[PDB]
Amino acid sequence: RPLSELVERGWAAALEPVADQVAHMGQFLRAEIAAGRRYLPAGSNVLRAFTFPFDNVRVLIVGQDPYPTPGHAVGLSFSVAPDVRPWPRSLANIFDEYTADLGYPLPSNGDLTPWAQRGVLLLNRVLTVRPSNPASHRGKGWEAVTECAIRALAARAAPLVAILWGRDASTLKPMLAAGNCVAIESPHPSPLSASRGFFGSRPFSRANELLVGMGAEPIDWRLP
Ligand SMILES: O=c1cc[nH]c(=O)[nH]1
Ligand SMILES: [Cl-]
Repeated sequence: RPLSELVERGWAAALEPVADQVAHMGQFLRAEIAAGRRYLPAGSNVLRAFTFPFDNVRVLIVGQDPYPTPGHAVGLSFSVAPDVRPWPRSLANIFDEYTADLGYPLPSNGDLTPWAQRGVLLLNRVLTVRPSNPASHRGKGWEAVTECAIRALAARAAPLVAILWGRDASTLKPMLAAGNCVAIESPHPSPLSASRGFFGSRPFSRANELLVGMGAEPIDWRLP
């Protein structure tokens, strides 16, 4: 099916170069299901980050791959449905850095939709995973799709801050080598990496300063 039926029109146009590759991922996922290998998030959420406008992205957050526990991943990186408790460990760590950085109260729930509505792209390098099996779809073809997405954002030459969480930061910095783009990296907020440099990294305020430096508006990070 055309990308216009799956994602927002700006993103469908941006992802043109990889439309074949998306179709290929569709076929891969169907074959996974036929083989009894379920994946997460749900099909209809795989491309959810791309359903918010391409032209409005001011901050890109890039994680690794989706939550591996059924019931967590929703297609916006790090987000969960509002009724999910406990929060997954990465999100609880995100939220503690949020309060330390911004001084806002702990959020009421784990739903990051407000960020997505305000120009934050909640991306993962790999857009699917098998239950209970982190990184199990690494190297299966998403990387070309997400590379196109990152490079197409950069190519707009609009103010853009990328927050790179975890191992793929190095790989990714060159994709953001363009005017009006800044990439900032840290270790990932996951259980055993967060205390190796995610905590104390102050990404929210930093992104805002960098945006304002460039003449852009800051993100209102405040969650209900
Ligand atoms: O979306 C998610 C969830 C956990 N870890 C990630 O890297 N991204
Ligand atoms: Cl986690």
